Amino acid sequence: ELWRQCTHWLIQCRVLPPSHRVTWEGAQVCELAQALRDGVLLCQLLNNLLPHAINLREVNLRPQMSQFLCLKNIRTFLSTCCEKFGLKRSELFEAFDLFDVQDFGKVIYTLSALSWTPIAQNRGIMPFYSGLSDQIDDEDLYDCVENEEAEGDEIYEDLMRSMTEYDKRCCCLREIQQTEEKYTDTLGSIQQHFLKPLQRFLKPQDIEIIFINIEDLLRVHTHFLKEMKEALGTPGAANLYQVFIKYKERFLVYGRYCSQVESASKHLDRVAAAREDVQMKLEECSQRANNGRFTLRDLLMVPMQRVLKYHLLLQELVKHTQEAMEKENLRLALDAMRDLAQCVNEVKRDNETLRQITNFQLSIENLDQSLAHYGRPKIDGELKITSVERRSKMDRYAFLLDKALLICKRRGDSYDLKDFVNLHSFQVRDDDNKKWSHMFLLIEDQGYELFFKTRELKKKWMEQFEMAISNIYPENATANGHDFQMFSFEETTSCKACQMLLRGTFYQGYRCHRCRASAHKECLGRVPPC
Ligand SMILES: [Zn+2]
Ligand SMILES: [Zn+2]
Repeated sequence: ELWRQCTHWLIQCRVLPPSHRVTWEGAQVCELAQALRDGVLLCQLLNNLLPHAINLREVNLRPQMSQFLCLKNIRTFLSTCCEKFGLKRSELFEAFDLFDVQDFGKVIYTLSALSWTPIAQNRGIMPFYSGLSDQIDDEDLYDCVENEEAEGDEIYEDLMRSMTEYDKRCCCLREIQQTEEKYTDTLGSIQQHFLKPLQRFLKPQDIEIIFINIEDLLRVHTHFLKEMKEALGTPGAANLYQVFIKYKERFLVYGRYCSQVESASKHLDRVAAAREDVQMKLEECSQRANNGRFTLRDLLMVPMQRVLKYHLLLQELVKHTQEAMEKENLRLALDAMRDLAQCVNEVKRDNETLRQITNFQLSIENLDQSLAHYGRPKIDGELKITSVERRSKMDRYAFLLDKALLICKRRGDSYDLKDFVNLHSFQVRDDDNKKWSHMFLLIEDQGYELFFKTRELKKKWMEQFEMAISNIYPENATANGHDFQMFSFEETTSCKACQMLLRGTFYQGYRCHRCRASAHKECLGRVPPC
């Protein structure tokens, strides 16, 4: 069979893990299409053939809760698929031929075409339905995809590159001191050769973005390193677990950094095209500072990576510290540097969420409010509604967010907002497998029925509606006289119950407008009375 040929080829292209369900005796065609319908493997495929065909910031790496994000991946695929691979528009399928399996036959043709490209074969790899929509009705899946932080992870490992179980431990203690010395003077190189020299050329609105950050990082580490060095020089080196813990809250600036970086850096890149006197000098600063091995972009990615490495270094120092009192202490600093890394990962996720939201906002016409105010996307896709003014099933597109349902009519790539629904006032009420009969009710208890193609779709939406509503009105929200509501804190915040940090940059938790308290959703009832 020809889809079996595709499979094999996709495996040869390192796109499909050779242990995946379309590999097993019995594998249906539908299992292949299931694995391609979010355009992710397809996007990776192109990159495995033409390195850098598609920049990852253009790929929606985990789009399964979103028809919108899957479609954008497939369009990115098809589009670079003709613009960078030769293929003619009569040789590449149309999005829904894939995402709604309206003609998977033509998707397989496109790949075969790809396999015969002067590029596929230029690489050693040999070239090569109706009932689909029904059959259809994944940690494994993305094993072969570049995860989002690999680009930076190599810049970092390049920059840092250089028995018994005491030589093993000491070997680790030297990795910690050396990478730190090297990290610390790297920040210094960025200031001295970049941020200072550049200050003059650029408005304090073009550079002011990066400098306050880098400079604060240089000061913290410059000091960090002094105290790291001392605790190491002293016999044994047991004061070390204390340096890490002492500096944890100081290191929370990495949140602000790993939050503003990606934008001042895209801004730097815009002032690239928009000037010659600039583009020409960030080759100088480069050439001068390190002799052209690293651009300023390259270096701005380094702090995001460095902060994520501390728990890893300590994790290994801990494997080789046999002493009982030693271990339980290093595991304290390890606890602190792992939390640090978890906070930064929270900032990375909210960064991404905000990109998706901006994405929806640019494709939604007749929308007069900022989507960010309505919490985070839960799921978006095609359903059928009737309200109390219609009865004939109206086909509509919906975006669900924590605080709102956007009912819309899709017009190609643009979505017209026909009915914003403020979910503060609504509640979910449930009610033979006939395709499109699976409905539950969305009712205000002082005032729509939603139909889903399949039982599983309905379950997946109803589940999201419940999480959304639970976020609006969590348990104990009104407990002890409080009035807790979702809230995006601007400044680093801790909870008035678990005393630990609210994580992220965007709807980190809840706030009682009355006592000013802040809490995690779970910590809510443990919060001292209003
Ligand atoms: Zn808390
Ligand atoms: Zn209160």
